[PDB]
Amino acid sequence: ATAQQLEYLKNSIKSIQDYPKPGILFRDVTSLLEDPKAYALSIDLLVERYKNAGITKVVGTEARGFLFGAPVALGLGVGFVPVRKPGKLPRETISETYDLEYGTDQLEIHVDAIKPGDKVLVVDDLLATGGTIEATVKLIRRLGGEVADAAFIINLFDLGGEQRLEKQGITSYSLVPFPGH
Amino acid sequence: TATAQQLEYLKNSIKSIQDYPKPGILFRDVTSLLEDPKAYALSIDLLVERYKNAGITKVVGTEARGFLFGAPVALGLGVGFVPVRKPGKLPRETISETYDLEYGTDQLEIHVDAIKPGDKVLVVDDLLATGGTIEATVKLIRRLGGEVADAAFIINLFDLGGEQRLEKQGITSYSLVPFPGH
Ligand SMILES: [Mg+2]
Repeated sequence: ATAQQLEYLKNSIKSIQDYPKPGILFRDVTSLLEDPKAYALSIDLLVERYKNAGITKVVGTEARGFLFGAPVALGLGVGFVPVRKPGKLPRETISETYDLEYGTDQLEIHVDAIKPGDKVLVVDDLLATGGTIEATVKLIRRLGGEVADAAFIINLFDLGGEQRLEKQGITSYSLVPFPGH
Repeated sequence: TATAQQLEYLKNSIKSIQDYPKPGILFRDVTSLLEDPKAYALSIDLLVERYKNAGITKVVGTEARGFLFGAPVALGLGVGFVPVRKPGKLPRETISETYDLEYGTDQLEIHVDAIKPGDKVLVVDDLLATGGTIEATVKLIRRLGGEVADAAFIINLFDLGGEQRLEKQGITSYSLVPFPGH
């Protein structure tokens, strides 16, 4: 990606001051979704980055993740595998629990969607704590899939998500870096 | 339009789960279509081709299946994508519409600035059942001044009356894979 393209993407994202609370800047990707060039550029750049990586499956967590993982899967010509909260996926699944501020939650994946030997690319809209991605990586590996890459539109470099994923052997690629918690 | 062979390939890419989520109903699982790169790409390409000359200016998809099918269609048409979401997810100003579910009601929201007078919208979703969420989505779009007369689906459970319900709103539904049953 060129300096000009990265600048275009950064400017396509709206930042909401003091939301959800004072001192925090909400990075709203819906403004990027609304803009034809910005959305297409974001997908095209991710596809270009992984076109020669031998990816056989793209995994995306519900829901905003779907907006980027699915188009990347189509661009790479590989199947898309959703990871969701319990109660949505209809076929056999395995689950992983992840931590939240005042509690925990779970993510599930179809057991038959990832086969031993698959090389997986995880795609999400924004990298913050990295908790959901950490759980997703564990799901993929429990099914024998290989995953060493995670791609994001936005990276909140202040929250330590990139380092957390590196502890799992994951290299993160992000298009737009933003500060703040 | 789609060839019989293409429609057949799409129909065969969808897994049917007997007696799920409860006995008597034959579920149609679109996730197996998502897993097949050929079926997924074909379905998106066909929807784009169907509406390429319809003057569409925005594609709306509800959380989260509508993301999976509506977003790629928006990209194929080269127009903006607008998400309709569950309550409290969208960060900017929104309007809401209530719709019925088996055990009650719920709401769908849309950003007020996402649709403007003059916009011609295409709604895309994975499956047409009762049509409740799409009916609510059409109301949201029109409250913002958008014009919507088209809804596209991967699957249409024609025995559930969704298509007729949407026709009462002036919506013409286009579906790739029709299936019988509840
Ligand atoms: Mg293609």
